[PDB]
Amino acid sequence: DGTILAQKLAEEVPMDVASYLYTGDSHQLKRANCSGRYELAGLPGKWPALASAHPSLHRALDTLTHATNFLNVMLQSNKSREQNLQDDLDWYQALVWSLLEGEPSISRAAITFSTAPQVFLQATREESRILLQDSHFKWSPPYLECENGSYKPGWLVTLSSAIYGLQPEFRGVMKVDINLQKVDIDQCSSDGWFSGTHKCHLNNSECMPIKGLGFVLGAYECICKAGFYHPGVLPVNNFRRRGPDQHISGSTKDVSEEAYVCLPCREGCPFCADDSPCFVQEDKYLRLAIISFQALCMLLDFVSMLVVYHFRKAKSIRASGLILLETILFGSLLLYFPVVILYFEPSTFRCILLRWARLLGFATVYGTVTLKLHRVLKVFLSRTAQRIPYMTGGRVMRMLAVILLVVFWFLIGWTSSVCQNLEKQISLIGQGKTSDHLIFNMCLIDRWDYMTAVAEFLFLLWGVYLCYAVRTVPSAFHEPRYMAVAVHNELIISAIFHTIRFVLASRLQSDWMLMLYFAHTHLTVTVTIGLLLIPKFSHS
Amino acid sequence: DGTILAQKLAEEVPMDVASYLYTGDSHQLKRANCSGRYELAGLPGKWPALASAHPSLHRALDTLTHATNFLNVMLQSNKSREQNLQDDLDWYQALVWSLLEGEPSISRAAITFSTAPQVFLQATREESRILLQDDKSHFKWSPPYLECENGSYKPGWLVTLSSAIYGLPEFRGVMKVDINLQKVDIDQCSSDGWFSGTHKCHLNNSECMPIKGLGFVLGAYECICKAGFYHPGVLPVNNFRRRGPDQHISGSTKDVSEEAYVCLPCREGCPFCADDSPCFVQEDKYLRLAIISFQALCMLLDFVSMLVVYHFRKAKSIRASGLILLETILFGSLLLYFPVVILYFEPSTFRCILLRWARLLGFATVYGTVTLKLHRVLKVFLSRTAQRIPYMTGGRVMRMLAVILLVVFWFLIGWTSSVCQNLEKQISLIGQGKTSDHLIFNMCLIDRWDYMTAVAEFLFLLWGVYLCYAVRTVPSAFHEPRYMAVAVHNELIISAIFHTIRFVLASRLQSDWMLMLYFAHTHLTVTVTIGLLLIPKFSHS
Ligand SMILES: CCCCCCCC/C=C/CCCCCCCC(=O)OC[C@H](COP(=O)(O)OCCN)OC(=O)CCCCCCC/C=C/CCCCCCCC
Ligand SMILES: CC(C)CCC[C@@H](C)[C@@H]1CC[C@H]2[C@@H]3CC=C4C[C@@H](O)CC[C@]4(C)[C@H]3CC[C@@]21C
Ligand SMILES: CC(C)CCC[C@@H](C)[C@H]1CC[C@H]2[C@@H]3CC=C4C[C@@H](O)CC[C@]4(C)[C@H]3CC[C@]12C
Ligand SMILES: CC(C)CCC[C@@H](C)[C@H]1CC[C@H]2[C@@H]3CC=C4C[C@@H](O)CC[C@]4(C)[C@H]3CC[C@]12C
Ligand SMILES: CC(C)CCC[C@@H](C)[C@H]1CC[C@H]2[C@@H]3CC=C4C[C@@H](O)CC[C@]4(C)[C@H]3CC[C@]12C
Ligand SMILES: CC(C)CCC[C@@H](C)[C@H]1CC[C@H]2[C@@H]3CC=C4C[C@@H](O)CC[C@]4(C)[C@H]3CC[C@]12C
Ligand SMILES: CC(C)CCC[C@@H](C)[C@H]1CC[C@H]2[C@@H]3CC=C4C[C@@H](O)CC[C@]4(C)[C@H]3CC[C@]12C
Ligand SMILES: CC(C)CCC[C@@H](C)[C@H]1CC[C@H]2[C@@H]3CC=C4C[C@@H](O)CC[C@]4(C)[C@H]3CC[C@]12C
Ligand SMILES: CC(C)CCC[C@@H](C)[C@H]1CC[C@H]2[C@@H]3CC=C4C[C@@H](O)CC[C@]4(C)[C@H]3CC[C@]12C
Ligand SMILES: CC(C)CCC[C@@H](C)[C@H]1CC[C@H]2[C@@H]3CC=C4C[C@@H](O)CC[C@]4(C)[C@H]3CC[C@]12C
Ligand SMILES: CC(C)CCC[C@@H](C)[C@H]1CC[C@H]2[C@@H]3CC=C4C[C@@H](O)CC[C@]4(C)[C@H]3CC[C@]12C
Ligand SMILES: CC(C)CCC[C@@H](C)[C@H]1CC[C@H]2[C@@H]3CC=C4C[C@@H](O)CC[C@]4(C)[C@H]3CC[C@]12C
Ligand SMILES: CC(C)CCC[C@@H](C)[C@H]1CC[C@H]2[C@@H]3CC=C4C[C@@H](O)CC[C@]4(C)[C@H]3CC[C@]12C
Ligand SMILES: CC(C)CCC[C@@H](C)[C@H]1CC[C@H]2[C@@H]3CC=C4C[C@@H](O)CC[C@]4(C)[C@H]3CC[C@]12C
Ligand SMILES: CC(C)CCC[C@@H](C)[C@H]1CC[C@H]2[C@@H]3CC=C4C[C@@H](O)CC[C@]4(C)[C@H]3CC[C@]12C
Ligand SMILES: CC(C)CCC[C@@H](C)[C@H]1CC[C@H]2[C@@H]3CC=C4C[C@@H](O)CC[C@]4(C)[C@H]3CC[C@]12C
Ligand SMILES: CC(C)CCC[C@@H](C)[C@H]1CC[C@H]2[C@@H]3CC=C4C[C@@H](O)CC[C@]4(C)[C@H]3CC[C@]12C
Ligand SMILES: CC(C)CCC[C@@H](C)[C@H]1CC[C@H]2[C@H]3CC=C4C[C@@H](O)CC[C@]4(C)[C@H]3CC[C@]12C
Ligand SMILES: CC(C)CCC[C@@H](C)[C@H]1CC[C@H]2[C@H]3CC=C4C[C@@H](O)CC[C@]4(C)[C@H]3CC[C@]12C
Repeated sequence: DGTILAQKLAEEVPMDVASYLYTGDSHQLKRANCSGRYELAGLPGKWPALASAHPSLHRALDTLTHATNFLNVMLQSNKSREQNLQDDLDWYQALVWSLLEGEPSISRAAITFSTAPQVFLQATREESRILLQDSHFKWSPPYLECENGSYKPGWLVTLSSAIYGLQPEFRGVMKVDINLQKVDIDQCSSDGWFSGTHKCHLNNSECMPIKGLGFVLGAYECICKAGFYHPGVLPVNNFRRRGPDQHISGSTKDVSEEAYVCLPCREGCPFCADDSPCFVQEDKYLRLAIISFQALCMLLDFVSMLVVYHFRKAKSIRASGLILLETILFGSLLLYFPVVILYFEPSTFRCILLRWARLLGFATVYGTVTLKLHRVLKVFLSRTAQRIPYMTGGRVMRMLAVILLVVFWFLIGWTSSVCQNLEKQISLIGQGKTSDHLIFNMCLIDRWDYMTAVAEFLFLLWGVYLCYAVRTVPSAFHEPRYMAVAVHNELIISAIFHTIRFVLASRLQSDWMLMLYFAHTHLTVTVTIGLLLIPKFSHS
Repeated sequence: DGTILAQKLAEEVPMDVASYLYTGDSHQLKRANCSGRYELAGLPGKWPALASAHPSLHRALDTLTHATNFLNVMLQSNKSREQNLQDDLDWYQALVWSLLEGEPSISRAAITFSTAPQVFLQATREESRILLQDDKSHFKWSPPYLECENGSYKPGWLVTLSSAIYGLPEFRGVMKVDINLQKVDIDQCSSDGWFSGTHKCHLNNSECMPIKGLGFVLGAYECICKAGFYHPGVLPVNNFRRRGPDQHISGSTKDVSEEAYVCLPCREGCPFCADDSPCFVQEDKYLRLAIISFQALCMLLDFVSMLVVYHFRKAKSIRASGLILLETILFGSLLLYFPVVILYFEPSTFRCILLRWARLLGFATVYGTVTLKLHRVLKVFLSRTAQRIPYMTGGRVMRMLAVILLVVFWFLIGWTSSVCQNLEKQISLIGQGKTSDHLIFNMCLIDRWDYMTAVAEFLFLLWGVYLCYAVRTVPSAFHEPRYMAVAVHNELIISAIFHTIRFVLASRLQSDWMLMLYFAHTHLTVTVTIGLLLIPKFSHS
């Protein structure tokens, strides 16, 4: 409301808004009336003595105070004839002369002393003569000399006092014309004189709510109407920075007197450009040819669960067993959620579940392959001695529950110990640095990933020794020959992947960490269920 | 040097020091030729430029200067000679009346007007009657003035602001204005502004600030210096020094009030005040040694028992139990006797980590082969019922413990490397807590993995409990699997009770009550375990 009142008053007084914008103005054109009786004056009503426009105003009021006090003293003096003789009238000239020779900026001052006017006046400071014509420190609005045309003066005020006489009041006043030209024109904020507390072009109405900490003022807000002087305060035009966000500085359009959008240069970073900087564009033509192929090989794996169920009466599946063949086949679905979870975005619950699907999908697929490969050695070796008929799931799914109890215990402890530092430090989401000064959101390794990448390497060495003990064991379907490739293959292309994933942990873009999780799970997982399932229906 | 200057001049101007600290000393003050003539206030400056003595000092000067400028007009006025008429004199009287009424603070103000002295003096503010009795410029200054007469009287200090009149060779006169400062505070006595500007603060600052870091000896008033003028709302904060925990704390020990000294006290290890006791828990060394003198005796007996068992290696009782399998239990139990020797020692960062390497490696060694020995007898009994006999002594049971040991080592290596990686962010190991009496003692904290490595023991001992249940009718000649039955349940119960007591009452137990717990727990489960698997071997053949 305060800003718009000045806008209306600009056209409420013609040919004066140019005088506000340019302090010269009258130097170029001068043909008008005695304009400028009062414009905005004191937007908060009026300032008695406040707003501290320099110390000139206060000291002028003070000198007027203890200069009219002088006449207020020679009021109750007895036997005061006051003949107004030649010497007596020269008494009154001295005070008016002294009223000018103690202040930096001051203009004509006059006294009525109506007993017969006996009005005395003087000219401006340091150059004034004498000319005779023929309450409680009231104030006056800005002014401009009415004489003829407009001239330079610059809205001089007419602060005046009153004189009371004894016998009512004297019908006399004391005029002081303060020169207000070379005076700082407020600061367009921080409530003072004629620019009251907002009084500019949209500090916060356009650029502040969206752009936190706008700082549109600096030292002079929206630099406003002005017109008095150009002091050393350095009017800060378009000082709003506010860092980034929707509203930046405003160096796009709407600049000079008419100044408004200041809304641009906002994309992810404290910069000013298009969406070239950080938050690199995620290619959508490559992320839709992977998740759509990761879910076509996932539903082609759930369909294969029904097929073996329908073929459970065959001579090739009865030997392996229906319960030890779908434990492998169901645990390979948990190995297909390195990519569906890494695709969306890094998060806290979305990065804890990454470790719950890799450690439980490994103890189920490769934790029972080495158990039915351990059976083959122990059955032949001990039946060469004769007895101990071994059994199917119930003595091998009972030895697997122990493996799934040590790994299920670690996950509970690790999850509980990782959702505790969140009150102090969150390491589940980090940031990276590229060559071209670009940053992406990833998951940070917490030194519990180099040790669960050795437990997978030490557990697969037990399946390597068993592949040598069954090297000369006759078999009907050569199954121990396909369970030996699937262990020597998982062992090799999983140590290489972890080494690449650990060394190049911060130099891999988020779009390049799903072309490595997609070439891993399709060279170790898809060739494991392609070796344990294909030589069961055909090629018997 | 500045602080000492006040005490040095205290004797240079006697009878006035009591008038400084006690502004009311004037009324008894009776005689003396006069009173104060001068104070050496030149240490900060000749007189304070931009003085902090209100705006009264800077605004009372305006009344005199703008009256001198009024008088600085007719010095050159034509025909302004006259003969000092009665009307001319009344205007000058009006001048001085205006000067007196221009400021409440301004006292008697006088003008000379030497042509005939024509010197005028009036009474004080708000009550003033006129009285008539018979170079350098630019507003010179004067030192504080004490009215002479007899004694010192109430008004006290009066600054005599003076100027000069240059009439057309000067005028041989001065403008006299006296300002009263009995309502003016003496700066702060520690900023830079009146008699004690950043000085005259005896027995403070360097006394308690370098050793007592962040001394804050001021607060809001350091060393209330002169007084004598007034006691405004500044509220002189004498002895306001706190300094937090420094070698010199506050200073409320001795040498209080005026004569100040001895500000050094209440400092040992803690931000408290009194003696060393409040932040030092009791440490009964006669009890803390009565535990090690007993707990270290059991270690020597355990080690001697190893040689004793080795000597009787051909005994019928030990041949049927396994010499290689019996030494491992003793060695593991020896390794379970280091949660107390490490605890007794004050909690370091190397020692508070080794406390978990000895408990975990000593549990999987003692209660990791009792269960295997109990399992092998069940396997032998089941197999021998119908046709082959398939287990043997150390070598088939001894190398089945290697898997458990490997898992334990893997977990220990994983945890050790993950706890000495957070030290860059948080030690999270050496914490502290109170005993409900604001007496704190350092100890170790819980890493939240200790909660998990206490159900693992509980879940592992359930296998041994089931094995104990399975074997209850097998013929045993030496009752070997009957003594191991009690040794599993006893530990399973007391270890769980001790663990839950330690976890619940974790931050409310003193250091000496933690030793009494770690020592009582290790003698009801560990000493009894080797009291059942060892004693019925040499005796009761
Ligand atoms: C809190 C402290 C308490 C200590 C408790 C720790 C318990 C940890 C281990 C739990 C029990 C694990 C199995 C132990 C039971 C008995 C061992 C055993 O006999 O297995 C030997 C078994 C064959 O036995 P046989 O009698 O010949 O065959 C009979 C078949 N009918 O052979 C093996 O299992 C060899 C084991 C090597 C496997 C590879 C392990 C390599 C290291 C991995 C460490 C990882 C630990 C877990 C971390 C998981 C991280 C996700
Ligand atoms: C999901 C988690 C919490 C529960 C796991 C507990 C149960 C389901 C575990 C996991 C797999 C289970 C086995 C799966 C299949 C069989 C074959 C059946 O002929 C007898 C029971 C038996 C041998 C189960 C015994 C219990 C078992 C070992
Ligand atoms: C992932 C971890 C925690 C648990 C693993 C779950 C496993 C053990 C469960 C999940 C689904 C289960 C299968 C569900 C249905 C059938 C058909 C039935 O005629 C034989 C058992 C069989 C084939 C189950 C075997 C065990 C099984 C594969
Ligand atoms: C793949 C299947 C078998 C996984 C089994 C479900 C697991 C992953 C679920 C069960 C309970 C879950 C947790 C429950 C609560 C929290 C606290 C929250 O502030 C962060 C996530 C976190 C820590 C969850 C992580 C995922 C979680 C551990
Ligand atoms: C995945 C985790 C949480 C489950 C762990 C629990 C497993 C190991 C438990 C639950 C129920 C248990 C079975 C319950 C009953 C019997 C019959 C008896 O002959 C003892 C062994 C046997 C066959 C147990 C073997 C272990 C067992 C399968
Ligand atoms: C297969 C599923 C059902 C079993 C998994 C159960 C485990 C993962 C659950 C059971 C209770 C859970 C805890 C319950 C409460 C809290 C407090 C919270 O501030 C942080 C997570 C934490 C510490 C949870 C961590 C995960 C947790 C330990
Ligand atoms: C061989 C199989 C068991 C895989 C085991 C994983 C090993 C090789 C991994 C786990 C943690 C890895 C290290 C993690 C971080 C760094 C710092 C980097 O500036 C150089 C490589 C180096 C030093 C890695 C080397 C490879 C490493 C030691
Ligand atoms: C890191 C150091 C201390 C451990 C080195 C040996 C560790 C890694 C263990 C883990 C599993 C172990 C293998 C697991 C299984 C067997 C079965 C047995 O038929 C002979 C030993 C053999 C073939 C092991 C030899 C070494 C081995 C790989
Ligand atoms: C391209 C590679 C790196 C991806 C992984 C596939 C590897 C592990 C698989 C795919 C096909 C497999 C081969 C298929 C058939 C045979 C014939 C058999 O008598 C010996 C093993 C051998 C020779 C296999 C070795 C392993 C093998 C080469
Ligand atoms: C798609 C990417 C991940 C590669 C996957 C290739 C897999 C599915 C293919 C490539 C070569 C294939 C093998 C080639 C030869 C034979 C012999 C024949 O008796 C059928 C099974 C077997 C053993 C095949 C199993 C499946 C196999 C391993
Ligand atoms: C791995 C750590 C924590 C514990 C393992 C220590 C065990 C396995 C070692 C330590 C000292 C060893 C004993 C030292 C000396 C002898 C005497 C010899 O005539 C028979 C073997 C026997 C009795 C050893 C058996 C194994 C033993 C008990
Ligand atoms: C020395 C310490 C620090 C390392 C860990 C100790 C382990 C690895 C050692 C200590 C005693 C060793 C056993 C001592 C003797 C035998 C008998 C026979 O069956 C060969 C292996 C076997 C069973 C050893 C296996 C490894 C073993 C268990
Ligand atoms: C064999 C089983 C029990 C565990 C083996 C652990 C030993 C051999 C090795 C394997 C991987 C290794 C870690 C790999 C990477 C790092 C990060 C480096 O900045 C400090 C050392 C540290 C933390 C290594 C410590 C030693 C370590 C844990
Ligand atoms: C039984 C043997 C194999 C285990 C020996 C333990 C060794 C390998 C482990 C235990 C504690 C470990 C240290 C723990 C903490 C740190 C600080 C880290 O900033 C650098 C690595 C460093 C210095 C680790 C180095 C490896 C370390 C010394
Ligand atoms: C309060 C706490 C400490 C009680 C201690 C438990 C004691 C009293 C209990 C727990 C398990 C018990 C044993 C369990 C099984 C057997 C086998 C049986 O054929 C004779 C008794 C015997 C040997 C029991 C003796 C008493 C026993 C040792
Ligand atoms: C019997 C076995 C489980 C012994 C180990 C006890 C573990 C598993 C559990 C059982 C009950 C648990 C306590 C139950 C309640 C509380 C109060 C809470 O404000 C802090 C944790 C604390 C103190 C728990 C700490 C862990 C605790 C002691
Ligand atoms: C010192 C405190 C903790 C008390 C514990 C002392 C232990 C060592 C004592 C208390 C009771 C004792 C048992 C009491 C009776 C017998 C029966 C005897 O035929 C063989 C020894 C045996 C089995 C003792 C072994 C040692 C024993 C367990
Ligand atoms: C990772 C790169 C090198 C490709 C992976 C190829 C590896 C894993 C494959 C290719 C050929 C494979 C076979 C080579 C030799 C034999 C002997 C044969 O009687 C059974 C299969 C077995 C034991 C395979 C082991 C794994 C093997 C070496
Ligand atoms: C940390 C310690 C245990 C490391 C010692 C390394 C070597 C000596 C140990 C560690 C693990 C051990 C075992 C690995 C695998 C098996 C198969 C198991 O059915 C009987 C013991 C046996 C045959 C052990 C052989 C020796 C072994 C490889």
